[PDB]
Amino acid sequence: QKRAIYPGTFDPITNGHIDIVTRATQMFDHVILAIAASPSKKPMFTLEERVALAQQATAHLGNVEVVGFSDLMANFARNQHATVLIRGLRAVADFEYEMQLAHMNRHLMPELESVFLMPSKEWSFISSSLVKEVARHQGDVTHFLPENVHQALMAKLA
Amino acid sequence: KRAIYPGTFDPITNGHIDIVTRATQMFDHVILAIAASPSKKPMFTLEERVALAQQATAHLGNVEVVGFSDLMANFARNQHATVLIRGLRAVADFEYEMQLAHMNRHLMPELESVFLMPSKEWSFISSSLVKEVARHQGDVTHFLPENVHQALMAKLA
Amino acid sequence: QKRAIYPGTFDPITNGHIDIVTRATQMFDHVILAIAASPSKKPMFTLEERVALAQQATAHLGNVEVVGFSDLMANFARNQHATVLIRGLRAVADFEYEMQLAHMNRHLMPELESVFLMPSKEWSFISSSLVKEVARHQGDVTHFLPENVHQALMAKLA
Amino acid sequence: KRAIYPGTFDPITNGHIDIVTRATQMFDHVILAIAASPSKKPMFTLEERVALAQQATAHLGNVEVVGFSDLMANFARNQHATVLIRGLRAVADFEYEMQLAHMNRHLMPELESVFLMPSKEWSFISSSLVKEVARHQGDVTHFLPENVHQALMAKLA
Amino acid sequence: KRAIYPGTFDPITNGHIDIVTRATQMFDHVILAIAASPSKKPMFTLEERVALAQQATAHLGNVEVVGFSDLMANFARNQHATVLIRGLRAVADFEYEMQLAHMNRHLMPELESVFLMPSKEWSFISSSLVKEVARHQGDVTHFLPENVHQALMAKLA
Amino acid sequence: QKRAIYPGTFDPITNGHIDIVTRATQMFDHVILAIAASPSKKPMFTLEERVALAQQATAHLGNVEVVGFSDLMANFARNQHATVLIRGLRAVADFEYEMQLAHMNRHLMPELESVFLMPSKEWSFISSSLVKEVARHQGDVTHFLPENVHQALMAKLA
Ligand SMILES: CC(C)(COP(=O)(O)OP(=O)(O)OC[C@H]1O[C@@H](n2cnc3c(N)ncnc32)[C@H](O)[C@@H]1OP(=O)(O)O)[C@@H](O)C(=O)NCCC(=O)NCCS
Ligand SMILES: CC(C)(COP(=O)(O)OP(=O)(O)OC[C@H]1O[C@@H](n2cnc3c(N)ncnc32)[C@H](O)[C@@H]1OP(=O)(O)O)[C@@H](O)C(=O)NCCC(=O)NCCS
Ligand SMILES: CC(C)(COP(=O)(O)OP(=O)(O)OC[C@H]1O[C@@H](n2cnc3c(N)ncnc32)[C@H](O)[C@@H]1OP(=O)(O)O)[C@@H](O)C(=O)NCCC(=O)NCCS
Ligand SMILES: CC(C)(COP(=O)(O)O)[C@@H](O)C(=O)NCCC(=O)NCCS
Ligand SMILES: CC(C)(COP(=O)(O)O)[C@@H](O)C(=O)NCCC(=O)NCCS
Ligand SMILES: CC(C)(COP(=O)(O)O)[C@@H](O)C(=O)NCCC(=O)NCCS
Repeated sequence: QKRAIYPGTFDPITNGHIDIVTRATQMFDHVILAIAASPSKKPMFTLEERVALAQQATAHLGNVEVVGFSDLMANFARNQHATVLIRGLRAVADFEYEMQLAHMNRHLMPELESVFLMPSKEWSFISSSLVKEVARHQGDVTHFLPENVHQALMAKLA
Repeated sequence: KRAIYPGTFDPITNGHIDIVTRATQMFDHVILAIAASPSKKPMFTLEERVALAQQATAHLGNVEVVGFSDLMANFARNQHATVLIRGLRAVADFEYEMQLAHMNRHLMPELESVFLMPSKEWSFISSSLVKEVARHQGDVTHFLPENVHQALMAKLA
Repeated sequence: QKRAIYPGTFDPITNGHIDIVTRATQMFDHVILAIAASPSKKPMFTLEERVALAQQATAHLGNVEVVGFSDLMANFARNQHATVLIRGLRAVADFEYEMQLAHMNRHLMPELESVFLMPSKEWSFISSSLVKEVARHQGDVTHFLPENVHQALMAKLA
Repeated sequence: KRAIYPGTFDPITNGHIDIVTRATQMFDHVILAIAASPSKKPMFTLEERVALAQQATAHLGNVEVVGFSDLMANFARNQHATVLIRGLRAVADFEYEMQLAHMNRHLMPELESVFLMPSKEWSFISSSLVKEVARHQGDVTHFLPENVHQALMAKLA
Repeated sequence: KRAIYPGTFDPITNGHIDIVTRATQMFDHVILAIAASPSKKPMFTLEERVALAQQATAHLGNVEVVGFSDLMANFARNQHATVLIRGLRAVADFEYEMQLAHMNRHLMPELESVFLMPSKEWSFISSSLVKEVARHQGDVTHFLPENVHQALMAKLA
Repeated sequence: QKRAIYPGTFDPITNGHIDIVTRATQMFDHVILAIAASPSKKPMFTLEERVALAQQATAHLGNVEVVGFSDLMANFARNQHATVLIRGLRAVADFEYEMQLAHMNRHLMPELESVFLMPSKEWSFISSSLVKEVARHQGDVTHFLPENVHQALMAKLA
C-alpha cells in the first residue's frame, strides 16, 4: 500500500544512499529510488549510467524500484502515487535547506509527506560531491562506494 | 507497522497534535508515549499528561496514549514498535536529535528514527514557551487543544 | 528624517519581500527599495523588469521608493543618505552569512546601521531562488508572488 | 517612535550598552525594560539591576530604564512601544529569538521585532559568562560599565 | 610544549579518551584538568572523577590528571600550559566554544585554544547522555572505559 | 620535529590568514603554508602571484614555508611528512563543512591530525571571497590585507 519516493541526483550512488534506501525499505511497502534526469550542473555520470549503477547496487533490495525522472520531482511523485518523500539527513546536512525544500514540496503536493531518515555514523559525514571531487583529484574513495560504482568511477576518470 | 512518538508532552500542544497526526497517516498504529521525566519537574503529573493527551487525541483512531518511566528504547521494544517518531521544528535542534537517535539506535538497532516536520503554523512553538506565556497570563488558546488550555488555566489559577 | 535602504536582487520580488518592506515602512519615514543592477549571475528578469514589477507591487506603499543601483551597495547607500540598512531574516536564513555581510557593510559605512526584520511564518521558508527554480520546472508558485509578478513570470517562462 | 529593549540584564554588560546605544540612534525613545525573571534566580535583585542600568545609561538622553514582572508584550503595549529590540550575537541563538519573536507577534502584532548586531568587541560576551568568570575571581573589568563592575565585585566579595 | 585539556569529565567517556589521545600525539605533555564545577552538581565528586580519569589514562604516558577549583586560565598559567585543548563534536556547540575561547584568550592571551575532532564512533556521545541512559538502566558499556563503567554501575546501584 | 601544513587557496592572503598561521607557528616547529595551484574556479591571482604575496607577508615568520601544490592536499601533506593539518575557524565558518572536510582528510591520511585554530575577533567575520567581491565593486578593503597584498590588489583591479 504505502509507496515512498527517495529522489536525488545520485551522481554517483554511494554507500550513504544505500544505507538510507535500505532503512526506507524496512518501513515502507514500496520504495521508488528516483533519479533526476537533468540536474542543473552537468552530472559526472549520465542518467543512463546513474540508473544502471543504482539498479545494480540495489538489486538485492526487493521492494526498491529505480526510475529516472525529469522536471519537477513533486509532479513525478504525484503521477507515481507516492505519499511518502524520503530525505536522508547526514550530520553535516544543511538543515535549513532541507526545511525550505520540504515546505516547498509540501506546498506543491501536500499529500506527499516528507520523512527524514538518519544514516549510520559511518556515512554521516560524506557527500557525493566530496567523493567525486576527491576522486577527480587522485584520492581513495573506494570505502564510500558500492563495488560496481567504484569500478565505473575508475573507468570514468581514466 | 507500529510507531512510537515519545516525549514529555508537558503539555501536549497543537504542535504535538500536528506531528502525531502526520504519523497516523503514515503508520498503522501510533503509540504516543509520555515519559515520567521527574528530573524535569513537569508542571503536570504523568497521570494528568496522559489524560490530557488521551482527550486531545480521542479523534485519532490509531493513536494509543501510554505513560512510561523506564528506558525509552526498552519501552519501545516492549511495545513492539519499529519506528521512532520525532518532530523537527524551525530550529537547529537537529543536533540534539542526532545524539538521541544514535543512542537509541545503539540500544535498539531495529527501532528506526524518523523525523517529521510540523506545519509553518506550529514551527515556532514549544510546551516550555506556552507555559512561560501562561505563567504571565498571556493568551495561549491558539496553541493548545481546548481541553489542554482549560487544564493549564486551572493549573495556574 | 529616518531614511532606510532595503537592498537586494529582487529577481523577482516576492510576497516575502513585500512583507519585509511593509514592516520597514511602518517604523521608518522613508524606505528605498534598492535593486542591484548587475548581479553576479544573470538574473531571470532584467533590471528594467525587476524595477517595474517592484514599483507596481509596492505602489500602495506611500514612503517606499524603488530605485536601481550598480556597484557597491554601501556606496549607493551613502550617496542616498541612508542610515538604516534593512535585511530580512527568514527562518531558513544563512545567519552566519548575514553576520559576515553586516560587518563588512559596517566597515564600509559605519553610519549605516544594519537592522534585521522577520517575515510572517507564511513566508519564512521560501526564497526567490527556490521559487524561480520550481517555476522553471513546471511547479505552481502563484502563492508566493504578487499577481503582477505571477503574470510576468508566466510570460517569461513561456 | 518608541522602542522597548527587554531583557534580564543580570548584569547589564558593555554588550547591552552597545545594543541600546544603536537603538537610540535609530528611534526617538528607548525603554530598557528589565524583567523580574524570578525563575532564573538572578544574582542581582530587580531593584539593583534597574539602579545599575540607570547609572550605566545616564549619558544616554533618550533611554528610560524600567522594571516589570508581567507579560513583556502587555508591558510593551502599556508603554506605547511599537518596536521590540533584540541583540543577535556571533552565536546561532537566532533560533530561540525567532520563537520569542513569533510568540510576541502573536500576543501583540503591532510590536515589530528588530534585531541589532553588536560590535565585534562584544560579540562573544554574556552576563552569564561574566558572572562565571567573576565567581572565580577573573578580571571582567573590560566587559562591564564601571559602576556595574564595582557592584559585581562587592556582590561577590 | 604543555597543553591543558579542561572539563568536567562527569564521567570521562571514550569520547574524552579519544580527544586526549589525539592531544598526546601532538604535544609533549598533556594535563587533563578536571574542574570542581560545584554549580553543575556533578554525579561524581572531584576526587572520584580524578581517580577515574587517572586509571582511564594510565596507559597514556604523557598525560597528567589534576583537579582544580579556580579560574581555568589561572590554573593553566600556573601549570605552564600554552595550548588549551577542546573537543568539537558533530554538534553546533561551536558557538559556545568560541565564547569560552575568547574569554580565556582575554584572561590569558598566550594560552592558544585548539580544537580537535573525535572519531565518528564518539561524535554523538556526552557524559550527560551516558548518565541519563544509565539512570534508566540502559547498557552504556560501549561508551566508557572499563573502570568508569564499573564506577557508574556501582554509583547507581 | 612537528611539521604542520596550513593549506588553502589564499586568493589573496589576508590578515585573517596571517593571524592563523602566526598562531600555528607558535605551537608547532615548522609550518608549511600550502597554496592550491589550480582551484576549481579561476582565482583572481595566479599561483605565482599568490605564492609571492604569501611569501612576502610571512617573511617575518621564521618557521613558515610557503609552497604551492596541485592535486590532493592529503597526497601533498603525506609526501611533505606533515602530521598536523591547520584549519582556521572564523565565527562565520560553515562548521558542518569543516567536519565533512576533516573526516574525508582523516580517511585519506589518518596520520594527519586536523586542528582548528580561532582568529582574533578582528578577523572573525571576514572571508577572502567577500574581500575580493567588495574590492571588485569599489569598496575599501585595505584594513583586511597586508600592505603588499593591498598594492597588488589595486594593480590587479586597475
Ligand atoms: C530533486 C531533489 C529531490 C534532488 O535531491 P538532491 O540530490 O539532494 O539535490 P540538492 O540540490 O539538494 O543537493 C543536495 C545537497 O546540495 C547542497 N545544496 C543544494 N542547493 C543548495 C542551496 N541552495 N544552498 C545550500 N546548499 C545547497 C546541500 O548541501 C544539499 O545537502 P544537504 O541538505 O544535506 O546538506 C531535490 O532537488 C528537490 O526535491 N528539488 C525541488 C525542486 C525540484 O523538483 N527540482 C527541479 C526539477 S528539474
Ligand atoms: C547587494 C545586497 C544587499 C543584495 O542582497 P541579496 O539579494 O540578499 O544577495 P545575496 O547574495 O546575499 O543573496 C541572498 C541569499 O543568497 C545566499 N548566498 C549568497 N552568497 C552566499 C555565500 N557566500 N554563502 C552562502 N550563501 C550565500 C544566502 O542564502 C542568502 O540568503 P540568506 O542569508 O537569508 O540565507 C548584498 O549582496 C550586499 O549587501 N552585498 C555586499 C557587497 C556589495 O555591495 N555587492 C556588490 C556590488 S555589485
Ligand atoms: C585544499 C583545501 C585545504 C583548501 O581550503 P580552502 O581554501 O578553505 O577551500 P574551501 O573550498 O573550503 O573554501 C573555504 C570556504 O568556501 C566555502 N565552501 C567551499 N565548499 C563549500 C561547500 N561544498 N558548501 C559550503 N560552503 C563551501 C565555505 O564557506 C568555506 O569556509 P568555511 O568552512 O570557514 O565557512 C581544502 O579544499 C581541502 O582540504 N580539500 C579536500 C580535497 C582536496 O584535496 N582538494 C582537491 C585537490 S585539487
Ligand atoms: C522524553 C524524551 C523522548 C525527550 O523528549 P522531550 O524533549 O519531548 O521531553 C527522552 O528524554 C527519553 O527517551 N526519556 C526516557 C528515558 C531514556 O530512555 N533516556 C535516554 C534517551 S536516549
Ligand atoms: C527577559 C526576556 C526578554 C528574555 O531576555 P534574556 O534572554 O535577555 O534574559 C523574556 O524572558 C521575557 O519577555 N520575559 C517576560 C515574561 C514573558 O512575557 N515571557 C514570554 C516571552 S514570549
Ligand atoms: C570545565 C569547563 C572547561 C567547561 O567544560 P565542560 O563543558 O566539559 O564541563 C569550564 O566551565 C571552566 O573553565 N571552568 C572553570 C571556571 C572558569 O574559569 N570559568 C570561566 C571559563 S571562561
